[PDB]
Amino acid sequence: SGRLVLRPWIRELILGSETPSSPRAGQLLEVLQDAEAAVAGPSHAPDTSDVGATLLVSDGTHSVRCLVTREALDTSDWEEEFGFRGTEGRLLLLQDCGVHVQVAEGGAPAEFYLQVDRFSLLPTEQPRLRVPGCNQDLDVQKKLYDCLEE
Repeated sequence: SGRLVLRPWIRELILGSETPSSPRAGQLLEVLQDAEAAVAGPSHAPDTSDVGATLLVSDGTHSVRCLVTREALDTSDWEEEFGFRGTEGRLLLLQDCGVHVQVAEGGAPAEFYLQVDRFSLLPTEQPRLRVPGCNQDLDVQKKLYDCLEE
């Protein structure tokens, strides 16, 4: 019956000259930092509900680190348990995001990353394919260094 494919978008978005207008579908490769739900009231248990989620997201061609803002998380309505672990391989729609620059810090070189302010989780689950990071791309690398020089 054929298959419905998603267009790669990461490399083109970064190299493009404008902030994203339309939503972008991607696969969740890995949870680098999961999030905890905000629990009301004082408790000796640690509260980390002011930190977002950090995800590694693939578009079939490249991966990118995504910071899922606390704003995106708290407004969202969750079917299963709050947070992302257990959803590796699922399709993920980034409805509101932006390309940001992270300067070198704590041993890690500068890179482009995404900040996600609104997302939805699609039901589609799929095999996870090893894929180069978008920052390993020569054109991206060149633009990173242009960006840093400002």
